[PDB]
Amino acid sequence: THSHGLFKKLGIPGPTPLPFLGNILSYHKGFCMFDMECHKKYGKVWGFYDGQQPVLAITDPDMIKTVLVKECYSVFTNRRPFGPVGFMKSAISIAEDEEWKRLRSLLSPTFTSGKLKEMVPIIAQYGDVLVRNLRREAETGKPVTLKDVFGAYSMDVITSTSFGVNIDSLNNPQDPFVENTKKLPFFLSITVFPFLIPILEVLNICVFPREVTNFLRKSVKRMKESRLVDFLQLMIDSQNSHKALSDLELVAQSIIFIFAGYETTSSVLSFIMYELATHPDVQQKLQEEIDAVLPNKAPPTYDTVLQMEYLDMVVNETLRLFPIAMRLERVCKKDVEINGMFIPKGVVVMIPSYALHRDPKYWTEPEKFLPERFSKKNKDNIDPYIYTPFGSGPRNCIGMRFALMNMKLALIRVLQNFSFKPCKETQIPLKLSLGGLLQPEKPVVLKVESR
Ligand code: HEM
Ligand SMILES: CC(C)(C)OC(=O)N[C@H](CN[C@H](Cc1ccccc1)C(=O)NCc1cccnc1)Cc1ccccc1
Repeated sequence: THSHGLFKKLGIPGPTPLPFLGNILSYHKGFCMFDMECHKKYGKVWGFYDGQQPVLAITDPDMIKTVLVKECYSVFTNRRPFGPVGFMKSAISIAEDEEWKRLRSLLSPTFTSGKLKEMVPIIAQYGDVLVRNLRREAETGKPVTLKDVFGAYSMDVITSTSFGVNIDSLNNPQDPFVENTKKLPFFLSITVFPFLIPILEVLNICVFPREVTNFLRKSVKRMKESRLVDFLQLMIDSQNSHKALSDLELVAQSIIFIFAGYETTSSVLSFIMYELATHPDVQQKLQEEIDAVLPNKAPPTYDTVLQMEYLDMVVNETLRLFPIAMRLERVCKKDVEINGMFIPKGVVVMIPSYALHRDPKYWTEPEKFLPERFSKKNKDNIDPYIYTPFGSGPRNCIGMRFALMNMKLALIRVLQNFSFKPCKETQIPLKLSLGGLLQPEKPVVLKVESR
């Protein structure tokens, strides 16, 4: 401090920072709107200050491939530290440098195409629970709240795919497991006072409600010492060139997988049905493709799901409009030059996916939901360093292939059985949380009718 001079020195444009806040007052309309403005105001690069912390935004595809891929192990290894985390410092999304490189290795074979193929029968069963739970609301010509029935499904898939537990969390009861995973303004006060993190690190306040973490540390070792197909097993099978996964490190990845697979898989299926509700020709065209591949509502399989090319298109286009990570970020750990531009040590480099996904300069009619931009005809003209819903490089979304599968096995089973109609209480056009998450302002609600 006052570091507020640093992009004025390097000759890089940007909104002027108020002392101690940087430009965080500019986050009132949301991260996403701030980015699209600074994109149009300033060009290919710009910078702003979260409190005292310099963030340099980059939009050049080569410069992005340099950062995410070429210069990753060397310069851009870690993301921006947030806290207090406590024992979750050992989670993979959060660890740094060699403790991350190690965790990546030990957890990479779990996410293989081969491992995921053996998960398909387990992920199939809870699509059925999803249909009956949906039917009891479809036979009752009353509108349905999507994040609930999709959250109950998203939840049903995680506990089973990561620990073996088997519930119908929607109805089936206060089963000992549904409630600690329930408790999945403070995170703004970190940005002006990041010097208060180590304060909170010595005070063992956990952003993870300390209790939940106490429930699963013991619940993991209950399962650990009972058995002695799922994530906890493929992890336990690994700890039998790197020191092996400890017992609290394993609990912490189990947690990272529960966070990951829950409100992401749930919120995306929301955004996709909304798109499918308010665009009923795409709904029918997909319903057709599903019935040609799986006649008579034939149960989907691994291979049949990678077969549906329109299903992939609807998914990708929905994610282009709703890249639920909004931004990608890496901390620059050395003085470096990349594609002819100096970036000093400590800067946080940021890629505004949601800006790029909705940039007219690459996307014709970007606000329109148009799945044909991913036709095998047109899918080739898409710069993979513009469309980046799962990141890129060695730090990208490790769960990429599984989420895509899990979400697609949800849609197939549901669009075989129901058609989805707008209700008078549907928010149209849907509006994004002015807040800090990519979710709908008003929850997505729609009419469900049985085919
Ligand atoms: C629609 C679903 C999902 C989307 C869009 C998504 C997206 C992302 C993105 C953008 C990143 C950051 C990539 C980067 O930093 O360049 C990420 C990281 C990560 N994701 Fe996903 N994710 C999804 C679901 C999941 C699921 C189901 C898991 C299951 C375990 C998962 C596990 C992770 C982990 C562990 C990381 C941190 C990677 C690391 O630090 O090495 N994600 N995800
Ligand atoms: C803005 C601040 C700093 C306050 O929120 C974050 O801490 N960040 C987000 C979520 N963090 C979680 C871990 C987490 C989340 C909330 C509370 C406590 C612990 C993560 O790592 N979940 C794996 C996962 C997530 C989403 C897609 N796929 C996999 C978003 C994010 C983006 C990219 C990678 C990781 C996380």
